[PDB]
Amino acid sequence: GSSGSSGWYHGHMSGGQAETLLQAKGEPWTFLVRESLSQPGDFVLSVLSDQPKAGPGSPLRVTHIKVMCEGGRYTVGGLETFDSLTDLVEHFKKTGIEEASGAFVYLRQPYYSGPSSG
Repeated sequence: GSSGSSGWYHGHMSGGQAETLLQAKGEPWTFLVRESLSQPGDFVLSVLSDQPKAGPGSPLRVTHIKVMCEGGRYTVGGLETFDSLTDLVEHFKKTGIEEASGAFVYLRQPYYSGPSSG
């Protein structure tokens, strides 16, 4: 198929992992959906920022956007909700996300990841 169809769901990824995974790629503005192992029922949205730690040669920080699954609806803590992570991701895929540091983030492209790592 020319294009895909929502392929960010890595099933059940580990926060710490995603960080490394996303970093492994380095792709700036890269999000991915992963089930919260620590939080059964909820989910985490790790997005790769274009903001390095040291700069050139350093890994780009990571932002974990927790997903509050309440009332059969998902929310990142905002008034807006959703039924499926798709209607959520595809939603914030444009509006983007806002960090606490005052910086904003955007889900340019999802994380496909591969089988082998190293």
